[PDB]
Amino acid sequence: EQFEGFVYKTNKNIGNKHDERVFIIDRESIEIPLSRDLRRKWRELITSYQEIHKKEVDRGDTGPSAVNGAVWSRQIIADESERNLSDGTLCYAHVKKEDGQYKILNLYPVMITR
RNA sequence: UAUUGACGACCCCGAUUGGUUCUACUACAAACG
Repeated sequence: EQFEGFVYKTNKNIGNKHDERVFIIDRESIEIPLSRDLRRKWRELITSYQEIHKKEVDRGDTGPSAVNGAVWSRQIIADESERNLSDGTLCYAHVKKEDGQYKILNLYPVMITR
């Protein structure tokens, strides 16, 4: 198939990780209102990612001590610009179907998330 | 469908009262037989 879209390149965050993912915008798409609730949740979650390892990042560790062959995930080393959910920022959305509608629970920077 | 694979310390003082109340001129020598 031929597709187009964007690449959600994070980094080699895990030792078994081989691939980045790219968002096949060429096809089906669904738009959902961005509430202020999801905005604060993102900022709080991304603050958590960036603050938790601040000591490890500042002392110059290239990746988390507990996972070998791996480097900081994009959201951790990214700036506070990442912490603000600005126009065209890429995400994973945690979603379910209810009342016949796609409810969105959270926005997450990675597949298996904090 | 649930796998990948182990490492790692943190806290270092925090909150508050920071003046309160009384004495603020008193007798005199000059006035007045």
